[PDB]
Amino acid sequence: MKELKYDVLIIGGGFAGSSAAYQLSRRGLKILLVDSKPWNRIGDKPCGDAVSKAHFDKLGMPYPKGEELENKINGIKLYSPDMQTVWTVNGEGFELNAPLYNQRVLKEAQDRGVEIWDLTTAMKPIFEDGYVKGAVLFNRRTNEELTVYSKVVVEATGYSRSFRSKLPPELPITEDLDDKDADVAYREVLLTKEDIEDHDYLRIFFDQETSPGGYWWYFPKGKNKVNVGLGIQGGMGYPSIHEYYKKYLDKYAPDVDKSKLLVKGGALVPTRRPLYTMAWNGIIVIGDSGFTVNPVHGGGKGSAMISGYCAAKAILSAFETGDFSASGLWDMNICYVNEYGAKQASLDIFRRFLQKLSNDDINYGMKKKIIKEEDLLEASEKGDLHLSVADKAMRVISGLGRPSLLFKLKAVAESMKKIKELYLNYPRSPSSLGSWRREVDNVLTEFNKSLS
Ligand SMILES: Cc1cc2c(cc1C)N(C[C@H](O)[C@H](O)[C@H](O)COP(=O)(O)OP(=O)(O)OC[C@H]1O[C@@H](n3cnc4c(N)ncnc43)[C@H](O)[C@@H]1O)c1[nH]c(=O)[nH]c(=O)c1N2
Repeated sequence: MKELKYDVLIIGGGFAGSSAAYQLSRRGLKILLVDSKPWNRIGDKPCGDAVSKAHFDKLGMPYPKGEELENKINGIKLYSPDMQTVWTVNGEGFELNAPLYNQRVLKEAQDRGVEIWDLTTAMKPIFEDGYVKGAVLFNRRTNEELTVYSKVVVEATGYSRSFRSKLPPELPITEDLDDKDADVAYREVLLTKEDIEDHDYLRIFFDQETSPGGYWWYFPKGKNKVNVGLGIQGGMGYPSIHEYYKKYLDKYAPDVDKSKLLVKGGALVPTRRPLYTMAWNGIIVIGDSGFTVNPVHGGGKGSAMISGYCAAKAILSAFETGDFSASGLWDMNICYVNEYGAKQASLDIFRRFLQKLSNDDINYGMKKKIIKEEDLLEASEKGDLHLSVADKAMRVISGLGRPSLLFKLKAVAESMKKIKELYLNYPRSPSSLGSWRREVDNVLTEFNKSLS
């Protein structure tokens, strides 16, 4: 067959893949990006389309303008199980036309020198001499089966992880996803009969009965258009998520017009720490495939762009030394952990706590205000549950007369602090990965026992 040689091969054109191609362009590298979907359908994976504005500023990513921005978000309303307590969290964000913005990032990168092939599926990985040296692509637009050699393969195939799962199991980069370390989510976009009250505010509904292990959401894309859905923890035995959706839709969205359904669908969402290593010999993994999603609120489009940013930095550093080994691309792990990875690991522990709280615990926790707004987003933006804040919350929990998991809040905050420092002390060399990984597991396996 035909053989082509590129510097970098990016597999997947979503938020992770496109951001990687954007940050890498115009810097002396021959780059190729592929995606199984047609160009007009790239990035149409079922999503809440809600991304913080801060992610666009930090990474130097272009703001979503025009049709790419459906609605401006100024805050989030958090609802208690009994609907009696409603917390208000402020912060600027964007309700996106995800495919429209994702395609502009691609098009701009294409104008900067990056070659893009749509309707192209990475089938077989090229693994020779213990290194990832490219992939066998199938462009069904031209019905060609091309063999593309590359120094570094960027894996951004989404949650499906279709490429890196075909690599040898001896590679640490082939770490799989445990069923309980992920959530299944489903969403629909409908038009509303009445105008949406506070359409600049996202609504998030907490309920372990209507959405066990996750939550319901109500994301206005306009004055009369809303993204409504839910998410539940997988590997627990729960019935189909569509049953939960169909049963409790009217409770969280009675104003929707069910005859004006625009889109519908769902997908798997990783809710854990990132891959222990997101880079190995001739390969970097980013996005859902590298488990980049915030374990608490399930937002992984912002962190995907972060992983792509760190992928670009690591690759440029690799070519700067002529080293495409794991030790050469190791800045990918260092960059991402400091940027978002260390936060994930901490929230990974906090997630396991929140998923095991009853509705009575959540109702009590919100009404009695165990934590204020000043400390809440301080936890979901930095991953830090300060020991001073945990003490102030425990003094409130001490006024509870019934047995509850809430009484272990201080122990949780200490475990989060421990695993936080453990991730900030990420192994400098791949030779220390094995030892560090087993230490992390010991923290997690111990914490899982402490919740019983
Ligand atoms: C229902 C629901 C709701 C939400 C969310 C998820 C879900 C399922 N998320 C998470 C968010 O959708 C997700 O984490 C990001 O899109 C991750 O970006 P990726 O590009 O890695 O994924 P994505 O899945 O978009 O990337 C995969 C891409 O690669 C392509 N591909 C796959 N295999 C391939 C192969 N072998 N060869 C070539 N191409 C291949 C696919 O076709 C696709 O285009 C979210 N996030 C957030 O921050 N805010 C939110 O509000 C939500 N809400």
